Amino acid sequence: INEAVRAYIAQIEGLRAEIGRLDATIATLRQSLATLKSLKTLGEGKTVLVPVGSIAQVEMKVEKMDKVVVSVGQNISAELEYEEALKYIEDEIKKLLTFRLVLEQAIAELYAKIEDLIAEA
Amino acid sequence: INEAVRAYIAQIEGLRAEIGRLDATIATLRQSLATLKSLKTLGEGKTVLVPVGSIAQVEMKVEKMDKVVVSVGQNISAELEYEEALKYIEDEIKKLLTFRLVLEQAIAELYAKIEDLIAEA
Amino acid sequence: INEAVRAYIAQIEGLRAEIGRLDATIATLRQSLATLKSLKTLGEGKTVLVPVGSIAQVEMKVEKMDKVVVSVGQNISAELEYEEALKYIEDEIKKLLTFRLVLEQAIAELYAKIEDLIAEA
Amino acid sequence: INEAVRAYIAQIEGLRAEIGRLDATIATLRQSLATLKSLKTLGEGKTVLVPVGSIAQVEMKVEKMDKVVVSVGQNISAELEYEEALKYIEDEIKKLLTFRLVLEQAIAELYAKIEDLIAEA
Amino acid sequence: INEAVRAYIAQIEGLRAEIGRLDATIATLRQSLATLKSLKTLGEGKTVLVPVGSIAQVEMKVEKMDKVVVSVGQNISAELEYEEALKYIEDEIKKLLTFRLVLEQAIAELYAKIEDLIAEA
Amino acid sequence: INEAVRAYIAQIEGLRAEIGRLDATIATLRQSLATLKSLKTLGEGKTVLVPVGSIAQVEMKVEKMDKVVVSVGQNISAELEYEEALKYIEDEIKKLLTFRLVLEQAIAELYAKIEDLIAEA
Amino acid sequence: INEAVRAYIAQIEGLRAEIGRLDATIATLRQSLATLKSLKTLGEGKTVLVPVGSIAQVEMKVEKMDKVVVSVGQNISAELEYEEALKYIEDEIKKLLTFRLVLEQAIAELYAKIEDLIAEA
Amino acid sequence: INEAVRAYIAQIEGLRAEIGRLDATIATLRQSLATLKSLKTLGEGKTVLVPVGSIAQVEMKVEKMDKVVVSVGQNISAELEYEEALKYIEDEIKKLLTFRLVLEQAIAELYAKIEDLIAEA
Amino acid sequence: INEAVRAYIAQIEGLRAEIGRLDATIATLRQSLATLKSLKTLGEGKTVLVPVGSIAQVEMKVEKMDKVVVSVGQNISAELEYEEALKYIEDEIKKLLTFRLVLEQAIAELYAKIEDLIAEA
Amino acid sequence: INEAVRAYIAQIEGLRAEIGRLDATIATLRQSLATLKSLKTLGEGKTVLVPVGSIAQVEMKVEKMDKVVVSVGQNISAELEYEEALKYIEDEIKKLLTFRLVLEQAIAELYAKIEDLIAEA
Amino acid sequence: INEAVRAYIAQIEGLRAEIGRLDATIATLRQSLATLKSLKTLGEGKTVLVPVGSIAQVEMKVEKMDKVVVSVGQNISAELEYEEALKYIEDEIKKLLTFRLVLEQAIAELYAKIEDLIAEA
Amino acid sequence: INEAVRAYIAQIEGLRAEIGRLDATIATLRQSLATLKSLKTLGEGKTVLVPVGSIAQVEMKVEKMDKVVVSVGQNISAELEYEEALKYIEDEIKKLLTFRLVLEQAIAELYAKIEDLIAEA
Amino acid sequence: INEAVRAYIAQIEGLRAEIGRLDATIATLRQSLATLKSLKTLGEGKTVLVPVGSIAQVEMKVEKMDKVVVSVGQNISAELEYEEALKYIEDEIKKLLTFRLVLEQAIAELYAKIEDLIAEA
Amino acid sequence: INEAVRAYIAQIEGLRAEIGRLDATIATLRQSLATLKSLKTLGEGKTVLVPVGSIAQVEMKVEKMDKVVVSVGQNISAELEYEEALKYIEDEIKKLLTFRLVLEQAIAELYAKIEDLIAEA
Repeated sequence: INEAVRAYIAQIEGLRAEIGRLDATIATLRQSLATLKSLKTLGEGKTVLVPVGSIAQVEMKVEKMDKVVVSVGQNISAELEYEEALKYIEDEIKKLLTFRLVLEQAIAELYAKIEDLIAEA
Repeated sequence: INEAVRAYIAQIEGLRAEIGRLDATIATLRQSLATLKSLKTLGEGKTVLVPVGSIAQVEMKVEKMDKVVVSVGQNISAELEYEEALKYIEDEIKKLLTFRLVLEQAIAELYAKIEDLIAEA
Repeated sequence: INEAVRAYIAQIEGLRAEIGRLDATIATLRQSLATLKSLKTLGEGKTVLVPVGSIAQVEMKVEKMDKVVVSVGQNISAELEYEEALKYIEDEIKKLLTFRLVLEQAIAELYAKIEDLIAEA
Repeated sequence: INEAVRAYIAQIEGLRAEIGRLDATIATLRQSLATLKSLKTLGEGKTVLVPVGSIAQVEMKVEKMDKVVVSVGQNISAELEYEEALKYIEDEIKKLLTFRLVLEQAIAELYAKIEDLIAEA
Repeated sequence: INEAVRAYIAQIEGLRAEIGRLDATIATLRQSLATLKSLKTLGEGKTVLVPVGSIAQVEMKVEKMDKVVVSVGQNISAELEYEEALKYIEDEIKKLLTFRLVLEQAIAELYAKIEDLIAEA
Repeated sequence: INEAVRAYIAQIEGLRAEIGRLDATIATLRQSLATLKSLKTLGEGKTVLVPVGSIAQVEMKVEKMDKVVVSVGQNISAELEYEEALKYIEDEIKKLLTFRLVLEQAIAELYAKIEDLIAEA
Repeated sequence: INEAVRAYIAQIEGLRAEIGRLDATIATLRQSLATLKSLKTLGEGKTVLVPVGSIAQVEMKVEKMDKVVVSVGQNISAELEYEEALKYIEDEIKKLLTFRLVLEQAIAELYAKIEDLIAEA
Repeated sequence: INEAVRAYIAQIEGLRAEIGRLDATIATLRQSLATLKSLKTLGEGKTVLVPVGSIAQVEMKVEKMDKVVVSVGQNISAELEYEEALKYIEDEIKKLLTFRLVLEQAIAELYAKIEDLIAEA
Repeated sequence: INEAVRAYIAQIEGLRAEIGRLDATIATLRQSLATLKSLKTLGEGKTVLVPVGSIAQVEMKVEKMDKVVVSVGQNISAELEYEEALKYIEDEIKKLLTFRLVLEQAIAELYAKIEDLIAEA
Repeated sequence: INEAVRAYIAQIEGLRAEIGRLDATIATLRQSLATLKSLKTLGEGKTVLVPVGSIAQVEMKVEKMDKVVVSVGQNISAELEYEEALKYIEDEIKKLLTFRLVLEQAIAELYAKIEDLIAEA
Repeated sequence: INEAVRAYIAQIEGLRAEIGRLDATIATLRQSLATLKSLKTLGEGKTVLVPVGSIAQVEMKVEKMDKVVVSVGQNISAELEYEEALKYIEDEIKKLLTFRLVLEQAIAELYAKIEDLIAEA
Repeated sequence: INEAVRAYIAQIEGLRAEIGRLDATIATLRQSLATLKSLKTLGEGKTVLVPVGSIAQVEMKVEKMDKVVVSVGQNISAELEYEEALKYIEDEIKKLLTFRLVLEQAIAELYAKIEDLIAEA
Repeated sequence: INEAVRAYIAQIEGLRAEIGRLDATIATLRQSLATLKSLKTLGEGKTVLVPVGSIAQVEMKVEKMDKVVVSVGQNISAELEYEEALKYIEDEIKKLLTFRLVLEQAIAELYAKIEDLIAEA
Repeated sequence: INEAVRAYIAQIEGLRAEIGRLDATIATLRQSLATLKSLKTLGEGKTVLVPVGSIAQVEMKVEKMDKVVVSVGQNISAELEYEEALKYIEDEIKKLLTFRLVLEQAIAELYAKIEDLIAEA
């Protein structure tokens, strides 16, 4: 009664939090998009500091503007074209947008169930 | 009464999760610590594939085996000696362990408050 | 008596840790499932780096887009349809979600028992 | 009184569990060691079923008898000779053994402090 | 009916987002806490890169270890003791914790109103 | 439819908010642009109050009017000539304006879709 | 027809811009609210720098913890109790919130008009 | 054909609004500058009401007729001579006048492009 | 011919400036609206500082909470009911909104005539 | 050739408009001067209608013959002697007239530049 | 030679001043227009204060919403219908706008003569 | 030499024009004074048209022979005794005559400065 | 005496290792439990790879959806129902939980004896 | 002195336990391999009593008399000939026996070190 509606509210909140995390992930992917574009603007041999995880940054030059390895998923690095792999990243972004739309549909379904429980008089 | 002990248990679990995140951060710092040491095992000029943030990796070489930049806090860069700044990271880890002990004392305090509300009977 | 209350606390803590491990397992299975999907985005013959457990990665090529072996559990293997295996993974994920709901019910039951012990005055 | 001694006991327990995790990690490294050796026993082109992380497996042929990527640490995979980098893994194992000896010395120091507190009477 | 409950749910979501923003602000204050502590660990004269807003960083040294200017609110260049002003920052954090408790009470009030509207049958 | 038109309105408002955040970022970059130019107006050895991130400020001196570090993207430090990297920031702003024009074209596309749905009589 | 839809678009956009301006105004009022509270945290006699509009800040001691002048509106001032006038600020904030609710009602009315025009077929 | 014409018109309008905002900023600088000079006409220790952001005003006194803070930019307030900061603000005003001349040249270039479209016949 | 189109552009700019002045007048009327509201919130007898137009303010109290004089226009005074005359102020604001719509129509007419002169060739 | 002459004419016209605005401001100051004079001719308690900004007027009694507040500039207030601050307003008028004479000298120098452009034949 | 230049300057100045006076006249006629329209919104019998030249106002009511005096040239009025004569006043405003455009053409001719005298050399 | 003489001439002519405008204002107040006398000659309900600014005139009737409002200055009105305020405006005219005599003294002083320049031989 | 303390510590560590082994046994029972459950989900006839104990696997098909053989140990089993033997496994798991609680009691007893030996002063 | 000798003895005991674990592994391989031989003695279609880890056994017909899946190491599978994988496991056993002989050499070398410590008299 009250309990199922509160459960639906907690479900909607978890969906909202996962949508926010997903959008932060998409924004991180677009940051990596801009980063790879910025690398392609830069030329070879230029002194570059790159992080070591934490706030230490070690120094490198540039030598690898041809095309870049990337994970297919979770474990991988295969040297694909940065254009092609970057398009694949955008395809992943579009998949996550579709997933976000499915989650929004789930939010609408939960609100519809709460509406039905209200309409049960 | 019920509410006070409920808030006590909620604070205990919140501090527990914060201690877990703290120790995960400590383990991350120690992974970066060993990563810097493994950088010191290598030599200059060696071709190394390193990530771009997200899961693509680009190619670097070594030229910075003397001293590495790091933040004072949150914003900063400071080219300090890897030994002294490394020990400074270790000291930060020690201070986080001290703060963890303080939080464990606070959990003992909340349990003592629960014991006091018991002893009111 | 009060050590039994602390035992209830430790039970709720261990159930919360089980919730965290279970949710991490579910998220790991979803990451591996999206990894399988990302494999299905690729085609045969394409060179792919894959790890050996530890951080050495050997190079493979794809010839396994037909249908994929998977365990029943802990010892097993059986070649099934990747869509059917997708369904099987999603089903076991939903089973673990239901199990997590049962765990949260047990946590609420333990809190209700603590509240009854408070109400024993 | 009882407090610092019990704290020393808890420290000894945590160090014992960390030594166990360390040796389990070393055993995992040796499993990967023997796995890479058994890969070197095989020749190129051999049809081999390999996992996807989680419990599904995919099929590959062999093309990795020259040199394998390996981490500096936590983010990295640098293409090195399997021989020298594998000996470097063994050297890191020896470093972990040295650290294990230091931890066992620390445990002996903790019991020495306990028995000093005994001898204070 | 459906409308007032939907409005209450939108209110609870806006409160949740504002609590998340407030807690991110508190975390930023604790980052500033750690930053000031890290500054006080540093000594005068040592070269330091500080950001310029955007990702450029310009170079300085330390001469500000006596006591630090801060804002009273929104406008102010008030020079206070870094200890005393840092205690004032912690006092602000405690005020925001109290404010978060008031907001959580408001969330419980909105849930109680939804419960009442359900109980009107 | 009605739902498609409301989805169009939501997408147009999301693009409008993206345009607002984008132009705010552009204005922030131009503020940092003028800030770097104002640093170039000053001389070396000059005592200046500089922030600590949050609202406290510390005291700097000037020694580094030659050329300033900057990120390539998202993680980087790279000491480039302030004029050349400054023009690079300007070109990034130009690309953001181009992307803004693309988003304006997309708003015109959604408006044309609304026009088509009207034209379906 | 198309014109009426475009006019509804421009109206909903202008109302959304009014919502944004009103929310920025309310946020500015709450910043001034916390600023007044922060002034009440201090004491008389303390040396304080305060701005002159632009970035110049001149120095003062405190003598305004008794009761403060505040505008009636647009041209006015009158010395009132900081508590009661602070409450009055909160009351005008709530009136603007009610006004914003009326604005969102008008937006929903405009979308209802859009849906009516679609249902005219 | 006429899209670029309306784009020219919109750019001229945006530059006109930019000139308006810029001259309003310059006039604001002059108002605060004359306010500072009016403070310099006054002597120390004089009781003065000054605002809190919002239109409440707190009471101050004068002791700061020696040298006043000023920004490098966007984050800064460095205590400099009011005469030299005066002249610096005047120089920045002259820079904004030069930029205004450049914008008016750009408007003339847009009408020259209109003349080009005329001459295409 | 081309002079006429340039004159049309100057007319559109003068109309835009008149729209800006008109909206400033409307905002002035809304500030006077809120000021009269704030007057009606205050009671009789309370000492209130009101300006002399320019820089100085003089002191008054409230005794006019019944019905308020206002001009018909430019010369007039007529004591009418503050709510009814305030509604009349809102009515004149609506008249200015209608006039603003007429001006927007005229700008569309001028751009249409420009594009017709284009379409002549 | 023609352009600098036309720009000088435009600058002379803009300075002439500034002269007109300045003298209108000075005349407004003298109107406020005579207004405060006529207030000082009156006595306390006198029933007086005074405006609300816009054309409506509200009723006041007089209690402000002691001495009158005055702003420093754009934000400020301070109670000064009405005679002394009124003399200060007169001094500000003298400053504005001095600045007007400086502008007239500048216009004469602009025509001298025009005469130089003539004399370059 | 230079006398023609000074004559052109004084003519452009006097024409600019008469343009400003004519625009003030047009704005005055529009204010009286809005005043008469506001009288038309009022009804007969309503008590109305009207000025006596100087800023005393005397009281009347409305009886004259049917016909109003007007004069054609420069001397003496006579009474016709209010709204047709109001249209006649608006047409006189349009003819003054035409005359103003003739004066603007004359100013352009004066600068053309300036350019001709420059082009003589 | 003759420069300051011509400046004296310009000053004297500006003061003469201001004396002329002052005497025009005096005659204006006297004609309004005689208009008030004409109001006192008439009786109630009499209908003679009144100027409404422009050539348009509306019809009054008389009900305001008790005592009449009058401005204090620039924004004001207040119902005073028409005879008392009549004498007061007359005394303001007398003070304007006094200031006119002061200006005539200043012109005599300027001619005395001219005589000093004669006497500098 | 202190040998006995070290013996107590070794006993506590052996009990902890036994708890770890027993909990690993329980987790093994749960993994094989859910494995047999997922075997019960699968149907007959499906080709299934199953191990030989050690490294290699052999291929089977399902015909065992009736019920399950089991023994206490090692000589002569008996086929009982899979749900009934499932409950039997769960009962033995509960027995191991009880035994684990007994071991935890024994660890508390050993620490209590250590604390008593400390308390023998 | 004798302590490092006792440490050598503990090392020899750990090596002896490793020898025992290694021989247990080799015996396990031989037992599973003889179980594979017993499988090869059977034929297809025969129901087979197979241990399934825990005390549950299932039944199976044979279809796996062609070539057998087997891991490379820890993760892998490879359908190879049972004679070929037989010889493969045999050669791995030979490698383990070789490593055992190396460990026996290490034990003899440690005893030789202890003999050297005897010889240091």
